[PDB]
Amino acid sequence: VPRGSHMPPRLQRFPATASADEIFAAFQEDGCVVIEGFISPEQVARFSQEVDPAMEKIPVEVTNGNSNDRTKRFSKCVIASPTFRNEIIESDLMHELCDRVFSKPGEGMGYHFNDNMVIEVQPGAPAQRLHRDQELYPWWNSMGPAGPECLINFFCAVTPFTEENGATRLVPGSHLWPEFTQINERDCPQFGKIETVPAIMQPGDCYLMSGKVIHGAGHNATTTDRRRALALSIIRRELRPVQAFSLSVPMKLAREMSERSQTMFGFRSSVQHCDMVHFWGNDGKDIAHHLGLIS
Amino acid sequence: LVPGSHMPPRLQRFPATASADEIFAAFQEDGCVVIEGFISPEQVARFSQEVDPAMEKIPVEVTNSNDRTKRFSKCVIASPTFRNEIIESDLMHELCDRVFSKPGEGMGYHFNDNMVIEVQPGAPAQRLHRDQELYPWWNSMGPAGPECLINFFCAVTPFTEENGATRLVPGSHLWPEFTQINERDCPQFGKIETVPAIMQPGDCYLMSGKVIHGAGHNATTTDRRRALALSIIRRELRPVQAFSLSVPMKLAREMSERSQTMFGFRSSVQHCVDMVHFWGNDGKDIAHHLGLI
Ligand SMILES: C=C1[C@@]2(C)C[C@H]3[C@]4(C)CC[C@@H](O)C(C)(C)[C@H]4CC[C@]3(C)[C@]1(C(=O)OC)C(=O)[C@@](C)(O)C2=O
Ligand SMILES: C=C1[C@@]2(C)C[C@H]3[C@]4(C)CC[C@@H](O)C(C)(C)[C@H]4CC[C@]3(C)[C@]1(C(=O)OC)C(=O)[C@@](C)(O)C2=O
Ligand SMILES: O=C(O)CCC(=O)C(=O)O
Ligand SMILES: O=C(O)CCC(=O)C(=O)O
Ligand SMILES: [Fe+3]
Ligand SMILES: [Fe+3]
Repeated sequence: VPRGSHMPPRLQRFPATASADEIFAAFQEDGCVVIEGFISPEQVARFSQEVDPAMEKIPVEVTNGNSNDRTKRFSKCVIASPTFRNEIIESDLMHELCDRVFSKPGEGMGYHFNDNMVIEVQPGAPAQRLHRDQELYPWWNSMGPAGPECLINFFCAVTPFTEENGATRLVPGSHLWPEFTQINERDCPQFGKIETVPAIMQPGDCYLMSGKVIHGAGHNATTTDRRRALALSIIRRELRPVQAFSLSVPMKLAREMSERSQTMFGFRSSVQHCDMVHFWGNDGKDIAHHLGLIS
Repeated sequence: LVPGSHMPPRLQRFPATASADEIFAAFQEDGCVVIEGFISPEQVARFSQEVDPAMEKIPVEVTNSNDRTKRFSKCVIASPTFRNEIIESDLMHELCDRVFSKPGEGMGYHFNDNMVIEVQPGAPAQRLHRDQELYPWWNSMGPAGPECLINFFCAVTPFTEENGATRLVPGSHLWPEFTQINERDCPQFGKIETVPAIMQPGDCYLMSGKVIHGAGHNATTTDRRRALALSIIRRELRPVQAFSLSVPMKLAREMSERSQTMFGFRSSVQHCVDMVHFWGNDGKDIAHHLGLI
């Protein structure tokens, strides 16, 4: 920023080799932070090829205002992609960051997966409605910035992110506004005056975003760029996933998963303390016994 | 009644033939209400007999809210009366919708648990607690918070003050600050007047996640005090039981669609301009992949 200019909201950046407490401090202060090279170079390539057939079989709606107008969405990444199920979801850093946002000492893994979405904003797609992802859990806004974190997003780029192909518009620091509202002219005072920043990103980068950060896919201005992303939506264990992964992901794949990844997809329980109780358990036991996964 | 005797809080009681609006009005005022005859005596007695082998095989722990209390949750597997008729209580669904379901979204609730709770002779009293402490952030929203959880807590065997009927605190869903009930955080600690849910078999009380309560002390030598807790949460919250993974598909196929939704064999659509199936499969109902039409 040239001297005397207005400084736009800060969007720090870290290489995927940086410390967890470091990237977390940026997450805490600004609600978001980029992690360049979150997934390896060829890894993202091997992922993008693997889901390209499934993407290719998704028609595009040309409608209207909603978040599906010229935007393809696809969630069966575990089924359709070995690289994702074998490599990406086993990022030690990802878990290291989920432990800081969600887990409490002695209570095990405090988080699990909400969704695994590939989102490909088609050329000419209108800008997505501005929103907090925690609107998925409607009461959460009511708790304001003091509320605990329900949701974080590792929002990784598949094809590159530019200002023109509709990369995500971020509003850093909107996690600390004093009243969390929906973002429209009737409910949001600051509507029309919201300073957004685009998340310019190369394939394999990601931004870790809080469910409190206002954001949205921008308008894709191009004519050939299908702007593709991979969203790793991770929630606290007490919240329900939008994807019923433990009913769609075949048991064969769950047997190949780690313990922690079995916990992420609901093939394994976790114990909550208050008295104690396995959430998503089976009459006082881990659901994994009944599924043939303890041995 | 009593003789200038201090009068205890009133737990309102309605027969199961009362209008769901009259029971919901009581529930809103007090946070709890008794539904007499929520289940028929014939239904209760078949249920109790159908789970009873499973109850006998459960070792009593003697030493914590599991102290001399049996807790059994495979009600759907062990009991046809449960899955074929207790689950199909229309008054239960009337009341659940009035609490949880939003306009134009389908069912906004599902099952958290189906727990048989048999308080043994001599079992000590349970700590005072709100059931929404299961979702730890919920107390922070206070009494203006939305409902997260309700309990249809049914007497399977009689509930008496001696054998440990639940102690309830009506209107504790309206206190300005929702706190955990200990000496550090709860200013009223020790000073809280509870009342027991005196119930006959098949009766039940409907209770908010926001009401303070605990199982009473079982001061008898003979009464094993058996209850059935139908714990119902809203659709965005995680169940304590993984029913869709343990309940067999053969039993899912025989369920009504609203029962399939209760146990996670079927999705429900939430609206935010946008629409998403909660607990879905790549934009489609999970009931498709499961073969439930
Ligand atoms: C761990 C416990 C938790 C936190 C949650 C409950 C809870 C899921 C709360 C909601 C209810 O609708 C119902 C009946 C389904 C219970 C069953 C018993 C447990 C699982 C619990 C327990 O089993 O304690 C050894 C408790 O007794 C208790 C009361 O103290 C708790 O509040
Ligand atoms: C219905 C929608 C909901 C309500 C919820 C999200 C949500 C599950 C929220 C949490 C995120 O981590 C992520 C990326 C996984 C998305 C995926 C897209 C949808 C499912 C949604 C959508 O697909 O719109 C027809 C939207 O785009 C949106 C933003 O507008 C919504 O708020
Ligand atoms: O497509 C994008 O860039 C953002 C996706 C998103 O924010 C959502 O669907 O919740
Ligand atoms: O068994 C009772 O009467 C009380 C049980 C209860 O409130 C609980 O475990 O949450
Ligand atoms: Fe979003
Ligand atoms: Fe309770």
